[PDB]
Amino acid sequence: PALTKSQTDRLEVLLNPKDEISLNSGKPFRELESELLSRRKKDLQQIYAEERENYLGKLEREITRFFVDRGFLEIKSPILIPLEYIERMGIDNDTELSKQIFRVDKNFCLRPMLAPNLANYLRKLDRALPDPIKIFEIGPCYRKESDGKEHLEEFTMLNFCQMGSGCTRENLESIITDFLNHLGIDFKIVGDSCMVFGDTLDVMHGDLELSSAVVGPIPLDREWGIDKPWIGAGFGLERLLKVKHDFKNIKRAARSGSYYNGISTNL
Amino acid sequence: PALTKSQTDRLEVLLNPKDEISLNSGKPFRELESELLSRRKKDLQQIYAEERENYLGKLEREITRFFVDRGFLEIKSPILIPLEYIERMGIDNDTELSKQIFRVDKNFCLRPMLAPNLANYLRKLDRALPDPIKIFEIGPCYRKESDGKEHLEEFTMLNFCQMGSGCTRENLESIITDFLNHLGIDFKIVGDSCMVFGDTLDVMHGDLELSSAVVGPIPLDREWGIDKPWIGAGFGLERLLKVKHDFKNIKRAARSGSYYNGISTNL
Ligand SMILES: Nc1ncnc2c1ncn2[C@@H]1O[C@H](COP(=O)(O)OP(=O)(O)OP(=O)(O)O)[C@@H](O)[C@H]1O
Ligand SMILES: Nc1ncnc2c1ncn2[C@@H]1O[C@H](COP(=O)(O)OP(=O)(O)OP(=O)(O)O)[C@@H](O)[C@H]1O
Ligand SMILES: N[C@@H](CCCCNC(=O)OCc1ccc(C2(C(F)(F)F)N=N2)cc1)C(=O)O
Ligand SMILES: N[C@@H](CCCCNC(=O)OCc1ccc(C2(C(F)(F)F)N=N2)cc1)C(=O)O
Ligand SMILES: [K+]
Ligand SMILES: [K+]
Ligand SMILES: [K+]
Ligand SMILES: [K+]
Ligand SMILES: [Mg+2]
Ligand SMILES: [Mg+2]
Ligand SMILES: [Mg+2]
Ligand SMILES: [Mg+2]
Ligand SMILES: [Mg+2]
Ligand SMILES: [Mg+2]
Repeated sequence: PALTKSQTDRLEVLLNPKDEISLNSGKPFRELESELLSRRKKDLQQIYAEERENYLGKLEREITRFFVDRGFLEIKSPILIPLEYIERMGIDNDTELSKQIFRVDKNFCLRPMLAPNLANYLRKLDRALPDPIKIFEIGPCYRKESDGKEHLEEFTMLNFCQMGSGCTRENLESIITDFLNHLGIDFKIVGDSCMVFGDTLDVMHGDLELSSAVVGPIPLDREWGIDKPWIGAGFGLERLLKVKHDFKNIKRAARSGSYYNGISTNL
Repeated sequence: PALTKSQTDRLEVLLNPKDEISLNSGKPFRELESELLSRRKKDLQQIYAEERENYLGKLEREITRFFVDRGFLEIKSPILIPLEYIERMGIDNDTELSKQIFRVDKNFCLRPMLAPNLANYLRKLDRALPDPIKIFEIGPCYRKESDGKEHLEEFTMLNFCQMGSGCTRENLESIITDFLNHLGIDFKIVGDSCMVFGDTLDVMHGDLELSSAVVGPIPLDREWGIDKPWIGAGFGLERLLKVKHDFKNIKRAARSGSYYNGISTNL
């Protein structure tokens, strides 16, 4: 007998990349579902008995150690930000990226990226700290998105940046290379362009964009009081997890009540 | 000469608990400000040279290790949640706590607490994991608040909870005692009551409420599919930091562009 779309969808929820099971081999749905439920319960029990760390939390901690050890100051800045930051970032209020903003009340929004808060920290810290200024942040960011296998509306960004000396393309590429080598992720760099920053160095794993990176200065700097060379890159943590664990859909990696470390919680 | 309110406010921004300086000794504002600016620049330079970890991030990591090591599963659940969770939690839509909710779009809000997402995880995990189920989450929560020295609109909650065996008042108190002993924070337990959960065991450091804790079952359980004994407690991380560092105002501990590890970034 043949599987309905609802049945295939249920088996896909329970399937994991490490499995090799044919869903349409002719084996009945009831046996495929029971087999996968048993494998997933075993996987979750082993997590609970032996590791207990959340993939997103653990990856944030690993990345934090990497950057702290390399001289970058760990920032934790507001997630709920003034709506005025959007227009000030060059997100023209009828850009499709402008349509991606979650508004809160009348004058606030959920940050769609970490850059503006980090630009404010670079400016303020440069009055107190020796050259170069090196900072980074990891945390939640928010964008309205069309349904896709590589986009979440609530995701987790890493942005590291440096201002002052050493803010060259070669140093930016070297940091990205050291970082992704530390995580074991192969990549290439390709040129792209975006509305906020202009030309970017996009960090690609196959056709998947892991990061956009920028070498300043750029015209936007004046609007933020940035008056020195700078470099920076933003990475999505859920995309890194998707690569590391071979997930078919980024939802496996997200903050979710529906998956724990890529395992369905609907068991 | 005498200091204006604006001048005193500026010196208070630059003052730290470890200082002992009289602001109104007669020394001119210019010298008090220069002295404090020099101390704070030194403090920030030492952080940058030697530690580099954010107080909120570091405390989250320390708490995470404590609970993971004691058998609790680390959860990271959505911050942007359905507005329907508010009414379902017994937050009657004309309660003053209901007026504290940040709404997003028409059907979402920023979570004001971690409990609903954790209740969903307890229910789902109980179908797969052995008794007892032990989980915790640390992350941002959001409430509209009147200006006060102990409240932030964007704060960080820890909630740990357990369901099944061992869900007694004595075990809940023992976990709280082990936890606060680990952090070096003295406390007492006093009874209180709240609208969502009913009677609480409030964890007090002097007059400062560090946590509300609850021993279930409670009537709300049925609305969430919870059908076993449970215990749980919610703690504000910024309040823990305020105690640890003797901050006069909780803003020193918050996500902020205005303070880094309690040091003014306006230098
Ligand atoms: N909606 C999203 N969900 C998950 N990760 C995201 C999302 N948007 C951006 N990221 C991650 O943040 C990084 C930096 O953000 P950036 O603004 O460059 O994204 P982007 O160019 O809009 O990505 P895409 O072109 O894939 O939409 C991206 O390279 C990606 O890893
Ligand atoms: N606005 C806030 N800012 C900082 N921490 C908070 C805030 N609201 C709650 N917390 C922390 O979260 C814990 C659990 O939340 P709970 O709902 O019990 O707070 P609460 O009883 O409303 O606190 P309070 O009575 O001080 O307003 C509190 O004990 C406190 O440590
Ligand atoms: N999410 C991103 C990833 C690139 C990040 C690059 N920025 C960065 O690393 O932070 C340092 C920095 C410096 C200057 C600015 C800025 C402004 F505030 F306007 F944004 N121009 N002045 C901002 C951030 C993207 O959409 O490509
Ligand atoms: N912030 C809090 C701090 C007390 C937390 C206690 N809860 C907890 O630890 O999580 C476990 C849990 C179990 C059952 C429920 C629930 C519901 F979903 F409705 F909320 N009743 N079913 C919810 C959480 C407070 O305002 O007192
Ligand atoms: K496979
Ligand atoms: K690599
Ligand atoms: K003092
Ligand atoms: K104690
Ligand atoms: Mg995009
Ligand atoms: Mg892109
Ligand atoms: Mg990009
Ligand atoms: Mg309150
Ligand atoms: Mg209270
Ligand atoms: Mg309370």
